Amino acid sequence: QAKILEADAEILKAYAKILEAHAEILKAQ
Amino acid sequence: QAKILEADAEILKAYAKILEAHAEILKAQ
Amino acid sequence: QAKILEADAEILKAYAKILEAHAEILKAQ
Amino acid sequence: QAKILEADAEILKAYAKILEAHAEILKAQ
Amino acid sequence: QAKILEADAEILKAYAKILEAHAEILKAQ
Amino acid sequence: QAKILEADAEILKAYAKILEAHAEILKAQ
Amino acid sequence: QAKILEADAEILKAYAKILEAHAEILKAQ
Amino acid sequence: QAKILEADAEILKAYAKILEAHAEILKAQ
Amino acid sequence: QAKILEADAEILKAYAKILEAHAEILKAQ
Amino acid sequence: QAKILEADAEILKAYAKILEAHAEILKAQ
Amino acid sequence: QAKILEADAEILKAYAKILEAHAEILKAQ
Amino acid sequence: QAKILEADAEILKAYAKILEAHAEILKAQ
Amino acid sequence: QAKILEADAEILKAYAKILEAHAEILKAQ
Amino acid sequence: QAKILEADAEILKAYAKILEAHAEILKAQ
Amino acid sequence: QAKILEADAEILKAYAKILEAHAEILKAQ
Amino acid sequence: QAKILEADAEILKAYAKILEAHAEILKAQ
Amino acid sequence: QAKILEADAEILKAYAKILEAHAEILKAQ
Amino acid sequence: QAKILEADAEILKAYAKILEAHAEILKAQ
Amino acid sequence: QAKILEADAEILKAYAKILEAHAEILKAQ
Amino acid sequence: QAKILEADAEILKAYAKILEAHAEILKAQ
Amino acid sequence: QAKILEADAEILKAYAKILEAHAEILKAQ
Amino acid sequence: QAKILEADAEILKAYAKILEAHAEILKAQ
Amino acid sequence: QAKILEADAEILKAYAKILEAHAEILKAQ
Amino acid sequence: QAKILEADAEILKAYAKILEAHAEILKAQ
Amino acid sequence: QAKILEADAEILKAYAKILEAHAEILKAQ
Amino acid sequence: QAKILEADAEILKAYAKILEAHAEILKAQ
Amino acid sequence: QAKILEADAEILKAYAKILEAHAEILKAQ
Amino acid sequence: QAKILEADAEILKAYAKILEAHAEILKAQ
Amino acid sequence: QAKILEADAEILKAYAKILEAHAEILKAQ
Amino acid sequence: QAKILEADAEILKAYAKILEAHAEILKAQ
Amino acid sequence: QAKILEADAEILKAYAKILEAHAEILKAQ
Amino acid sequence: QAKILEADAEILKAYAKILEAHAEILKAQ
Amino acid sequence: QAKILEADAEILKAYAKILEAHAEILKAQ
Amino acid sequence: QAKILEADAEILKAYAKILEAHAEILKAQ
Amino acid sequence: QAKILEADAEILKAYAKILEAHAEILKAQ
Amino acid sequence: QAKILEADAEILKAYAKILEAHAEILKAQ
Amino acid sequence: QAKILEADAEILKAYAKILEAHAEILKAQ
Amino acid sequence: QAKILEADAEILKAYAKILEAHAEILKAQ
Amino acid sequence: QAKILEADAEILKAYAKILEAHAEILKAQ
Amino acid sequence: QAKILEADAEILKAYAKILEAHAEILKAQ
Amino acid sequence: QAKILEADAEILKAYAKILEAHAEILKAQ
Amino acid sequence: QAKILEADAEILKAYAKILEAHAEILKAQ
Amino acid sequence: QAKILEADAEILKAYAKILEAHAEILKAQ
Amino acid sequence: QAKILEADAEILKAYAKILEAHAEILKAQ
Amino acid sequence: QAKILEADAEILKAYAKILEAHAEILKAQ
Amino acid sequence: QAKILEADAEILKAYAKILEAHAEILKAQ
Amino acid sequence: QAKILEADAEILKAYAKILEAHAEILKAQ
Amino acid sequence: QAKILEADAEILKAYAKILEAHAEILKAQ
Amino acid sequence: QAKILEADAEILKAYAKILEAHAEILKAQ
Amino acid sequence: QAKILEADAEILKAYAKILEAHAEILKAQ
Amino acid sequence: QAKILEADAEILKAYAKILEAHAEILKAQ
Amino acid sequence: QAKILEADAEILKAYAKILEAHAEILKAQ
Amino acid sequence: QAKILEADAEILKAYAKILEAHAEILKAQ
Amino acid sequence: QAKILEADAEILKAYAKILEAHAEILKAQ
Amino acid sequence: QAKILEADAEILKAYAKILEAHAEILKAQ
Repeated sequence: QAKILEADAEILKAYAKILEAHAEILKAQ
Repeated sequence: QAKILEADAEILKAYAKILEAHAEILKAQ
Repeated sequence: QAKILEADAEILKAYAKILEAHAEILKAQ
Repeated sequence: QAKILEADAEILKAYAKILEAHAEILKAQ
Repeated sequence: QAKILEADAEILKAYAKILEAHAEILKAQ
Repeated sequence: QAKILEADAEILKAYAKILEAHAEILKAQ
Repeated sequence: QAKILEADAEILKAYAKILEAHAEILKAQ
Repeated sequence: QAKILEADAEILKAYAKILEAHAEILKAQ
Repeated sequence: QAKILEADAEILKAYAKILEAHAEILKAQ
Repeated sequence: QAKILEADAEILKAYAKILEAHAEILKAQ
Repeated sequence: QAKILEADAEILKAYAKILEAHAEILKAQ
Repeated sequence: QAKILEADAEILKAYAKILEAHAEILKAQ
Repeated sequence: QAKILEADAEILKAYAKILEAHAEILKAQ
Repeated sequence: QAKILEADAEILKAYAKILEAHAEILKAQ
Repeated sequence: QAKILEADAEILKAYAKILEAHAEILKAQ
Repeated sequence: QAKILEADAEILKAYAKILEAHAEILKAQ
Repeated sequence: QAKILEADAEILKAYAKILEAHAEILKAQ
Repeated sequence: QAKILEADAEILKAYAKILEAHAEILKAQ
Repeated sequence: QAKILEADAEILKAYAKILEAHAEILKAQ
Repeated sequence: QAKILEADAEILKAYAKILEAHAEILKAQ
Repeated sequence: QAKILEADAEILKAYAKILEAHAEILKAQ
Repeated sequence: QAKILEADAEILKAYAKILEAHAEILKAQ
Repeated sequence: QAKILEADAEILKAYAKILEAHAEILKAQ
Repeated sequence: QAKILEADAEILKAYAKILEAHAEILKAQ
Repeated sequence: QAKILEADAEILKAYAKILEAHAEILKAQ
Repeated sequence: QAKILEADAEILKAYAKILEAHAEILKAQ
Repeated sequence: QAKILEADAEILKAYAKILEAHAEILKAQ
Repeated sequence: QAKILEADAEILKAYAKILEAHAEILKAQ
Repeated sequence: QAKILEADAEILKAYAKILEAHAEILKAQ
Repeated sequence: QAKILEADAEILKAYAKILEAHAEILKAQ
Repeated sequence: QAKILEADAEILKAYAKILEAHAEILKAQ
Repeated sequence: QAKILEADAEILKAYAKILEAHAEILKAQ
Repeated sequence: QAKILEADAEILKAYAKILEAHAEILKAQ
Repeated sequence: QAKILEADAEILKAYAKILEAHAEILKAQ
Repeated sequence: QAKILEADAEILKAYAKILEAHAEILKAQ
Repeated sequence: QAKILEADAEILKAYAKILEAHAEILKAQ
Repeated sequence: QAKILEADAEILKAYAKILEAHAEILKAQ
Repeated sequence: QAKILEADAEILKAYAKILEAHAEILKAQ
Repeated sequence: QAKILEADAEILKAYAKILEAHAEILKAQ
Repeated sequence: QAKILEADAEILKAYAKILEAHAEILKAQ
Repeated sequence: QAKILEADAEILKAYAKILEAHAEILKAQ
Repeated sequence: QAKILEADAEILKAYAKILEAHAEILKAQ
Repeated sequence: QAKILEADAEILKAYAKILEAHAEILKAQ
Repeated sequence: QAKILEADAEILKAYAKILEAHAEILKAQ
Repeated sequence: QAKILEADAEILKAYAKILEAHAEILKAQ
Repeated sequence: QAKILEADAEILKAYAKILEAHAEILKAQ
Repeated sequence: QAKILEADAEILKAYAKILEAHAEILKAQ
Repeated sequence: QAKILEADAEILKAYAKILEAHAEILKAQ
Repeated sequence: QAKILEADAEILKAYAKILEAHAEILKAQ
Repeated sequence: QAKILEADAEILKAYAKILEAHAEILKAQ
Repeated sequence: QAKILEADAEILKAYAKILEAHAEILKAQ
Repeated sequence: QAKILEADAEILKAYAKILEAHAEILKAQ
Repeated sequence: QAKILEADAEILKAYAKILEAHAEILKAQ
Repeated sequence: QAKILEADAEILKAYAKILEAHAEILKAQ
Repeated sequence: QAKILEADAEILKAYAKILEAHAEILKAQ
């Protein structure tokens, strides 16, 4: 079951990388 | 069982990285 | 089922790389 | 049993990182 | 079914590489 | 047995970091 | 079915290599 | 046996950090 | 049908190798 | 034997830090 | 029909190898 | 043997720091 | 032997700091 | 342990509600 | 654990709504 | 140790209630 | 899990709308 | 040692009660 | 999952429109 | 040495009682 | 999937138009 | 040296009694 | 798929035009 | 696919023209 | 409690500084 | 609570500095 | 709340520094 | 909210620095 | 929004540095 | 938006450094 | 657009370094 | 276009390094 | 085009290193 | 063309290394 | 032609290595 | 011709290695 | 002819290895 | 005979690793 | 004979590691 | 012969490490 | 011959380290 | 010849370290 | 020749360190 | 030539350090 | 808080009017 | 906050007018 | 914000006019 | 933003005129 | 932007004229 | 940009004239 | 670009003349 | 380009002359 | 290029003469 | 060298005697 | 050199005697 929660954390970490990239866009403007 | 709790900690750390990314957006604005 | 969620994370990570590339475009201008 | 208590400490440290990120949100505003 | 979503991730990663290449052109000019 | 008491100290240090984060929020308000 | 999408990804990766080569020409000048 | 007493000192130091954090709250209010 | 699109990717990769060869000429001059 | 007495000194020093933290609480009020 | 497009790709790859040999001749001068 | 007497001095200095902390409370009241 | 007498002086200086701490208590009252 | 995951679901639903309120208030702008 | 995935769906739908409102406000510009 | 995890569930539920009240007060604004 | 994939579809459709608005606004320039 | 963990549970439950009262008083605001 | 590939087609059509507008502006130059 | 740990348990229980009284008096406000 | 290949055709046609405009502007030089 | 540790236990028990009486007085307020 | 091959023909014709203009401008040199 | 072969003929004719101009400028040297 | 009365004295001293500044205005005319 | 009265005294001291500055204006003429 | 009143004092102190600057101008003339 | 008022104080402090610079000009003349 | 007002303060501080530089010119003459 | 105003402040700070450098020439003469 | 203004600031900072170097010559004479 | 202005800044920075080197010569004489 | 100006900067930086080397000779004499 | 100017910079950098070597000779003497 | 100038730079770099070696002799004596 | 000059550089680099070896002898003495 | 000069360089490099071996003897003694 | 003495050194080094492991045990307790 | 003396040094260094391990034993207690 | 004296130095250095380890034991007591 | 004297210096430096170790013993007692 | 005198200086520096160690012995007694 | 006189200075500096060490003995006695 | 005179100054400075060390002896007696 | 920023705008507009009057009166001189 | 930026524009325009008056009055000199 | 950049252009043009008048008056000298 | 770059051109042209007048006045000397 | 590079050409020509005047005035010496 | 390269040629010719005059004046010595 | 290489030849000829003057002046010594 | 190689020949001949004069002055020694 | 090889021959002959003079001066010793 | 190994045997025998005394004194405890 | 190794044997025998006397004293305790 541990890999399921690990994949959940990977999903949310990917979401965090999305928001960091969007931040880097908005900083670059 | 310790890997399950470690995965819980990774979930909440991912949530913290989400909130830090959102703060990075709002700081950049 | 964990590989399905891993593939979801790969999709969103690819999306993050898209926005990072768009950031690098707009920063290079 | 030490790894169980270490995982508990990791959980609460992640919670502290959540609250610090919320502080970053509120300070950035 | 995971190979289908993996192929989707490969498609979007290829599109990200397209945008990085276009960034390489625009940076090189 | 010393690692158990070390883990106890890590638990209480994590709790102290929670209260410091809460203080950082309340100072930032 | 997934091999078709893999071939699509190969097409777009080839396009990315085209644009990288064109960038290499333009950088070399 | 010295590591046991050292861990005891770490426990009480953690409690002192808790009380300093609570003081930091009550000063911040 | 996948071999057709694979051959298309081979065509465009050959064109990319042409452009890299032209780059190697222009760099060597 | 010296490390045992050093750990005793660390215990009482931690107790002193506890009382200084309590002093910080009572002073900040 | 895949062998026809494969032969086209081989023609263009041969042209690229011609161009790379011309590059090596020009570089060695 | 000098480290033993040094640790004795550390013990009594720790007791003095306890007593100064209690002094700091009683002054702060 | 000089470090032994130095440690003796450290012992008596620690006792003097105890007496100064008790003095600071009685002054603060 | 299921209460932890249910609380994680409540946290993420609250984050979704905050993002929806942010969405409608940027829609109003 | 399906509540976690449904909350992820709500989060991603909220991000889609934010991006749609951003699309409308860039259409207005 | 289950009391610790249940208290963690109570803590995260309280944080969810705080975030829900924050969502309502941003809905009112 | 189809809600997640439909949310991905909404995300990419919103990105397509943003790219179309960027396309027409570079057409206007 | 189990008394220490039970005291940790009591501490975290009290922190949860404080956070619940803070949630209620922010609900009243 | 056909919505995902349809959104990919919309993305690629948008990239085609951007490249066509870039072609028109380089025609004007 | 178990008396030290039992005294630590009594200290932490007293801190829990103080926190519970603080929770009650913030509930009364 | 015919929309994907049609968008690929549009992309390569746009690249052909860009290369034709580049050929014309090198003819002008 | 066990007298020293027993005296430490008596000290910490006295501090626990002081904190308990402080808890009762704050309960009375 | 014939649109893809026609676009390949357009790309190769554009490359031929670039090479012809390069041949003319080296004829002028 | 006759357009592809005709474009290959145009490419090779352009390479022949480039080699002819290079041979003429080597005759001039 | 002494810090409270000290703060009261600081308030009244600030008030005395206000009246001294008012005397400075009335003298300076 | 003492920091609140300290801040009140800081407000009044700032007001006294305003009146001293206005006095120094009026004296400076 | 103490930081709010501290910031108020900083506002009025900044106004006092403005007034002293105007004083120094008028004295300099 | 405190950072907003702090930024107001920074604005007016910058204004005071402007007037002191004008004073330094007028004194230097 | 605090970073916006901070940037305003940075603008006016840069203006003050311009005026101090002009002062240093006129003093140096 | 804050990066734009920060860049404006960098422009004016660069102007101030130009002016101080010109002052350095004029002082050195 | 921020990188363009940053590059402008870099241009004027380079000009400032030019005048500082010229001042360093004239001071060195 | 940002890299063009960046290269302009590098040109003028190189010129400043020339002048600093000439200063170092004239200082060393 | 940016690499051309970068090469110009490299030329002038090489000239600066020439003059710094001549400074090293003339200082060493 | 850029590699030619890069080679020019390499020539002058080698010349600077010659003069630095001559400086190292004359300094070592 | 670039490799010829690169070889010239290699010749002069070799001469610089000769002079550095001769310097290292004269330093070693 | 470039390989001839490269061989010349190899000759002079061999001479430099000779003098470095001679220096290593003279340093070793 | 380049291999002749390369063999000359190999001769002198072998001579350099002779002198380095002689250095190894003279250092080893 | 050197390998015999080397083996003696390996024997005593193994004994040292035994005692280090025993210290690692006793430290870990 | 050098390897014999080196082996003697290895023996005594192993003895030093024995005494350092015994120091680790005695320090750990 | 230099390796013999070097081995002698290694012997005496090993003896010094023995005495340093013995000092480390005697300090640790 | 310099390596012989260097080895002599290594011998005497090892002797100095012996005396420093014996000093560390005598200081540690 | 310089390395011989450098080795002489190393010999006498080693002798100075011997005398400093002897001094540290006689001071530590 | 400068390294010879530098080594002479190092010899006499080592002699000065000898005399300072002997002074440190005689001061320590 | 400057390094020769610098080495002369280093010789005489070393002589001055000799005389100051002899002063340390003669003062310490 | 918008009244504060509006009053800041009025202040800065008044400073602009004062600077315009100063510009006019220096135009009259 | 746009009034603040417009007031900054008025301020900088007034500074430009002052600099133009300084320019024409140095033109008159 | 275009008024800010336009005022920057006016400031830089005024500085250019000042430098032109300085160039004229140094031409007259 | 072309006004900014045009003002930069005017600034650098004015610096060129100043350097030309300096060149003329050093030609006259 | 060609005015910028033309001004760079004027700057470098002015530096060449200054260097030519320095050359002829060292020729006159 | 040919003016830049011609100015570089003028710079290097001026440096050549400076070095020739330096060669003549070292011929005179 | 041939002017650059010709100026390089002039520079290297000047360095040859400097080395020849150094050669004859060491011949005269 | 042959002027560069001829200048290299002049440089190497000058180095040969310097080495020959060094050989003569070592023959005289 | 034969001048380069002849200069290499002169360099190697000069090294032979230096080694012969070294052989004679070691024959004299 | 047999004296050295016999001294090693005496050293290890003394260590065995010390360990036997430690063994019997832990037997008595 | 046998005197050196014999002195090493005497040193190690003395260390063995010191360890034996230490063993006899630890036996007496």
